[PDB]
Amino acid sequence: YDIQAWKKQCEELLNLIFQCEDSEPFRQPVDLLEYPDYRDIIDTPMDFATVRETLEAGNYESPMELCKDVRLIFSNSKAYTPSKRSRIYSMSLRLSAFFEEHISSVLSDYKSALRFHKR
Ligand SMILES: O=C(c1cn[nH]c1)N1CCCC1
Repeated sequence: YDIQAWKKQCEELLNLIFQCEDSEPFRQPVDLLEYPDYRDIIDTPMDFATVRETLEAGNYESPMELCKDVRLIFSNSKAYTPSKRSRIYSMSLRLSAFFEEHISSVLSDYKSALRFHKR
């Protein structure tokens, strides 16, 4: 019932993501010189270094806020891809499945800790 445990769990999950080869296109903001039309399609850029920095700054209040920003990395890739068979989009789908499989227990444990506190 540790209300704060999600933070270290998210740091460790980000470490696993940074080791995945599939995260390489998403570690840093998209290079707007290589993709000059990026901001014509994407309203809010997001990347894993920004997520990690926001977490380490103490600027997430819950793992649900972190999960919203990670999910934005994946929805941006889906919106930007010129094809559902593109290399970088395919990497995003695998990485999203890995993220979702690992974040589920983090969210469940956090919500359980809040409920126990309210009890
Ligand atoms: O999400 C994409 C992308 C998706 N399909 N093709 C490119 N990018 C983020 C990193 C740079 C490109």
